[PDB]
Amino acid sequence: MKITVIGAGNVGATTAFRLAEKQLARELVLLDVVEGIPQGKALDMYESGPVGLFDTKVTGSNDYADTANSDIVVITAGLLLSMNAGIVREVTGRIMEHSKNPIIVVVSNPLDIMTHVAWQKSGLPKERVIGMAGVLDSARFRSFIAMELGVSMQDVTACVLGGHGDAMVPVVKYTTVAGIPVADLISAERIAELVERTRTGGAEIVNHLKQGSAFYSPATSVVEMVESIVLDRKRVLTCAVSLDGQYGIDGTFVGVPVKLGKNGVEHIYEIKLDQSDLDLLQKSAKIVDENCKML
Amino acid sequence: MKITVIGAGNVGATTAFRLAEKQLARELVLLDVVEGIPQGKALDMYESGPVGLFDTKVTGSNDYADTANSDIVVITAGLPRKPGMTLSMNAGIVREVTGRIMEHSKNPIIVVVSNPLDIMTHVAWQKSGLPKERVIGMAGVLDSARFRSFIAMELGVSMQDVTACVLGGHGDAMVPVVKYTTVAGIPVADLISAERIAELVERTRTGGAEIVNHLKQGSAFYSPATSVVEMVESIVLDRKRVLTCAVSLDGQYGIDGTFVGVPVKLGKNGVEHIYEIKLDQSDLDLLQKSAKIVDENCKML
Amino acid sequence: MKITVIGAGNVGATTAFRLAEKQLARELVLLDVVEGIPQGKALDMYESGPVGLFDTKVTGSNDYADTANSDIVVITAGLLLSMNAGIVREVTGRIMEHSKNPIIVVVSNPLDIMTHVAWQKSGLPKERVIGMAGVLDSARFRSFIAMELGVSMQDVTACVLGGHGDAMVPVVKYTTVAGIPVADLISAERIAELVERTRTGGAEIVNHLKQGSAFYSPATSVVEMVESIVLDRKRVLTCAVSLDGQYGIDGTFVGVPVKLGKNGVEHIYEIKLDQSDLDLLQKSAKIVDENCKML
Amino acid sequence: MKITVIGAGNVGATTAFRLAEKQLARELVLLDVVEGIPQGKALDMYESGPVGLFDTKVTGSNDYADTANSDIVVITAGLPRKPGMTLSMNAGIVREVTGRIMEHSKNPIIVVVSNPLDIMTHVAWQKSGLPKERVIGMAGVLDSARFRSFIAMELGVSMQDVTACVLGGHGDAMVPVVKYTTVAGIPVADLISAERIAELVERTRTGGAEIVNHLKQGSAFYSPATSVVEMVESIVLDRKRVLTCAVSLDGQYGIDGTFVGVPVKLGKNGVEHIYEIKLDQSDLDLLQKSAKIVDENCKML
Ligand SMILES: NC(=O)c1ccc[n+]([C@@H]2O[C@H](COP(=O)([O-])OP(=O)(O)OC[C@H]3O[C@@H](n4cnc5c(N)ncnc54)[C@H](O)[C@@H]3O)[C@@H](O)[C@H]2O)c1
Ligand SMILES: NC(=O)c1ccc[n+]([C@@H]2O[C@H](COP(=O)([O-])OP(=O)(O)OC[C@H]3O[C@@H](n4cnc5c(N)ncnc54)[C@H](O)[C@@H]3O)[C@@H](O)[C@H]2O)c1
Ligand SMILES: NC(=O)c1ccc[n+]([C@@H]2O[C@H](COP(=O)([O-])OP(=O)(O)OC[C@H]3O[C@@H](n4cnc5c(N)ncnc54)[C@H](O)[C@@H]3O)[C@@H](O)[C@H]2O)c1
Ligand SMILES: NC(=O)c1ccc[n+]([C@@H]2O[C@H](COP(=O)([O-])OP(=O)(O)OC[C@H]3O[C@@H](n4cnc5c(N)ncnc54)[C@H](O)[C@@H]3O)[C@@H](O)[C@H]2O)c1
Repeated sequence: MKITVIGAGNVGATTAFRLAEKQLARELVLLDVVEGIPQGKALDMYESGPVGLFDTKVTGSNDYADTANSDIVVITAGLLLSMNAGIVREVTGRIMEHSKNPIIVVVSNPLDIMTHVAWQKSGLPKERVIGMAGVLDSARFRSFIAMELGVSMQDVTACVLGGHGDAMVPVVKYTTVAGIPVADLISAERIAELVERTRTGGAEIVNHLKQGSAFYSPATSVVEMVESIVLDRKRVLTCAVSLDGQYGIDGTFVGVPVKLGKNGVEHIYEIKLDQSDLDLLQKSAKIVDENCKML
Repeated sequence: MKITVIGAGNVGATTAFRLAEKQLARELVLLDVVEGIPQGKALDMYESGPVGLFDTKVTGSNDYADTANSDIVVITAGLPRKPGMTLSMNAGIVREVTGRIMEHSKNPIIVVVSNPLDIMTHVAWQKSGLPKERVIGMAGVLDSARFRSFIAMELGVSMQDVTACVLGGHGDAMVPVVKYTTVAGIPVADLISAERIAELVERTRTGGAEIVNHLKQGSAFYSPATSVVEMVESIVLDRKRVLTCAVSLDGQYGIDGTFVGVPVKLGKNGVEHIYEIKLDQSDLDLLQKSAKIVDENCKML
Repeated sequence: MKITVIGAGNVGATTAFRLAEKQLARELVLLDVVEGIPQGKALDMYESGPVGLFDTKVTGSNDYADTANSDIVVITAGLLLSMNAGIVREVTGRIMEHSKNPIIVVVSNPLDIMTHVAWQKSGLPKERVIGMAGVLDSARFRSFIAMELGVSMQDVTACVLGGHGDAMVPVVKYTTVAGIPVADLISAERIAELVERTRTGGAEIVNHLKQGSAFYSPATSVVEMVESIVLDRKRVLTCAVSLDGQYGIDGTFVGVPVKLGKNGVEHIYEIKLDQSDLDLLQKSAKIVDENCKML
Repeated sequence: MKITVIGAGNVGATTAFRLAEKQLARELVLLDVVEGIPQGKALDMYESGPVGLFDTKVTGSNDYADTANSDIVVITAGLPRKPGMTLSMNAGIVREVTGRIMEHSKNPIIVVVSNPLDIMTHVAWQKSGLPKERVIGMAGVLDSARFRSFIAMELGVSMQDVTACVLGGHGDAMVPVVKYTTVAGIPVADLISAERIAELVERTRTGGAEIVNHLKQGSAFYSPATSVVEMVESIVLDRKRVLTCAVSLDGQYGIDGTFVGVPVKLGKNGVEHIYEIKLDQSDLDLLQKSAKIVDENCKML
């Protein structure tokens, strides 16, 4: 098992470190454009092995040749829509030169589009390319409900399809505390607020740090997904994937419940959404598929 | 944090070992009536510390003075069962044990595991003289675990993403709420036929017996030990987790005094909140019938 | 990764469970001769998955056909020397019918001989077959030193070659607390005692339980070894392996420091022992190689 | 168990996150001088709890009253360094911080991380007014970690099996004892040429600078955070671990009063024992020279 995390900033570095200590890979390559930074961070991570008790071979590089034969590739490269799309497209192209069949997990925003960009570029089947967002939105939502109710975050479940912001589709219907519907524990008034805080959760962090975005939750989320693939856990998580009919959408990437296994997306769940939500999901997908045209 | 586990059998020991490795306690005492067994299992466990990387001081004893001033006590003392069985004996055991520990620990949190659970928990609570918040029994978590593992098998999904609501107690007293059973929030009724769900609900119902018939000379202990610890960890780490445990109600679900398996918030103060969820008439009905049967025996004792 | 643990008694069951929760395998097969027991224990373990958060597919069986294509096989079968040798030889033969190239880790006593029996039977190269004992003896010794000094067991190191009992070769020279020689922390008087307690450590447990042997420490030890192989950790642990010259011994299995990787024994370390110890190791190996003749 | 971490930077935050996930504390406070950063990093961390499965209450603050009654305090406040550097400033920072926390916590265990370590630890201890057992600094563990990772690379063995003894402090004050450096007990001198060992001893010596030159805008934090936590975990779980930490000697190694990096037994009472190992004249010599230099500055302050 050889994993490559493109991008050595907070997100990709926090991600690689977690992936290193969890030992989900024998070889882990942290690659970035800036000289030095990737090499120093990967070394700092490696020298952590004797105390954290992991033996993952973590190396930082600038040469894609060091990412040859990677099984999984995490793309966190980013710095507009036309710019990043180019960054993502180029990166995908460079890795596809040294790896003929990996699973690509995208973490760049706009997620859905960036994921599409990468996919259509790699030439890999829609099963081998996915994006991360739902796990993260779900996580923020779950933590808000926890703070509200004074319960453990492990017992809170939150079904969140779609993308970030106005494109987010939180299914309050499939959201619970130990199976007990949130609707029976929290007023709709407050639930509406917690749903709002979730839509603008990334920004809430940014408004705090001023510089850059959030990276702990985002990194932890990406790993949960990678872990499922590596350990063939068959976990069901809301990821961005290319639909092929479900939800009355075809071709365009959307955030829907999926089963992640050694072969990536092993199943797309078409849950029962009510018109409202099902509409927002289709509009949002139209807007997205729109942009994927210019590109 | 000192944790005492009465009973060095399959459940008690497996539980103790798990507690040791997880390092939830600084001092872990494994006491039993039969001499030798707790000491040997305790040593075998401790000698595991260098490879499992934990330093919990696990001590096996036959003397209750060693349990003095405990924060949490796990009671697993009692005879299991053979293929063909289904309280007179354990009632006395559990009571003797409880009164025995209370001499050395005046304010612990007791977690009862001994069967018949609901009733054995009442016996301990009754004998301890501790407020009902400090005494609870383990059952729901295990029942839920089995239901989840089955659904996972059926759908081929991770057991982590399956949620199962199960209240009441074991056997016909088991009230599994398919309504609050899901796969990543998605209702199981939307993924598995009702006909097949009832069977899985059946397997769950007779889950313990399925293990007993296989083992033939005893019952299950791995899942039971894992479940007990999930509960203790919540208390130790004050995680405020919501788990189905056997506790003494005070009106919720239309039941008073008797111990029932309901969703509760578990913290360092024990039962910090009892959740009275929404159940249809048929479920409240069973839950209350069961509750009366249990309430029957308890008084008969 | 598919692992099979032969023997469903305390040792093999405690082992399989630990292997299940650590997720070192996708498929884990617990096989035994007695009907029912393996099926019940493996099920009890599996139903533990939702609370212990692992998804290892653990199944109990009586049909070796269910152990087909196993990568690693842990043999804990046992119930005299001629008896067990037959048990081990038969088991090895049955698995070799459904798996052409696994790594075999033996846990039956007498270890060295039982390991040889299995090896010469499987027909596999000496790299694919090893036995467990040193890790366990080291572990008991390490814990005694810890109890004596009032320090953590993680920081105690103990080099132990040879086998159990009189065949045990504890190198007090290579035994330390954070690198600090035990000889500088504990009197030779007491060290002699702690070394004695180690030689008879298995029996100390048995004298307590009356029925059967110890199984927690023995199981934890076996896993450490298996973990190293599965995760290609390249750990250095004293295991029983077929030497090929080192220590002035050839062919006969001995407990020596080795590097365990995805290919099993990747290196045998010939440390510098003083005559005394080096002698006890050769005598012990002669006695062993003696018995491996009758068989 | 309440743990305060002063400094929400790369080391402070990475450390806090690790502490949160490991659940070693119920309440974890991340305080900094710059407003916003600790709050944001704290939230980002907490929002990680549902996927990382931990419930530690991580709160980011700018107010010291939030650190009140802390059991353990980790000081990482201070300016790092850029390629080309090697105390005047941090001395004031560390002292201000220490006197600030002591107003709200009257008996914590302070773990200093701010450079120059040996000296910054003296500054805190001096200002806290706490017995020398309650104040220690982190350095040895990190130095040892780097040496181990190098040997592992060189021999192709697990880093878990490599043991490295390193005393003193960073730089020329670093006293790595090749004599007590091994691979599964086997002396490294028996596995690696002396010539190559000295180089690895060199890399270790300038390890931090190697990271600094790569990063260019800051220093290392992953290994440093991992090392600090290894120490805190020992205290929290009273594991009595033996780690090389910077502490105030009282004669051992022929050094009095000054802080030196020596092997110590770490428990809930802090430094529970200082180990005076056997060193040859040359090593005792450096250790003492370094110690005097450090003892020099401290008084100059
Ligand atoms: N999926 C989500 O919901 C989510 C959450 C958080 C952040 N993000 C996004 O993830 C990205 C990384 O966030 P961060 O906080 O780690 O940022 P960052 O700026 O610290 O790190 C990104 C790193 O990528 C490098 N980079 C840029 N272009 C590159 C290229 N072509 N090849 C290789 N490296 C390149 C930069 O130089 C930089 O060091 C951002 O685009 C951000 O918007 C997404
Ligand atoms: N709540 C559940 O879901 C659940 C699951 C499994 C087992 N159980 C119950 O837990 C109990 C233990 O199961 P087990 O498999 O560990 O059994 P076991 O027979 O292996 O062990 C029970 C131990 O209790 C000891 N014991 C008996 N009387 C005692 C007394 N007065 N004081 C101290 N120790 C005493 C025995 O000597 C024995 O070692 C049984 O009552 C069983 O039915 C409940
Ligand atoms: N390596 C060590 O240092 C070490 C430590 C402890 C125990 N051991 C040895 O390990 C073995 C297991 O110990 P245990 O405590 O688990 O014992 P146990 O008797 O509880 O379990 C062994 C199981 O193997 C089964 N068995 C016997 N022959 C078999 C065959 N041909 N095929 C399949 N299953 C068979 C039995 O029926 C039994 O259920 C013993 O031989 C013991 O002496 C070695
Ligand atoms: N002991 C070791 O082995 C070791 C390893 C790495 C770093 N360090 C040292 O640790 C310190 C922090 O390193 P870093 O990488 O986290 O740096 P950093 O610059 O990322 O973070 C330091 C944080 O301290 C805060 N700060 C400054 N003055 C403060 C005051 N008076 N009160 C409260 N907060 C204040 C800053 O605002 C900043 O967020 C440095 O002094 C560095 O040299 C020691």
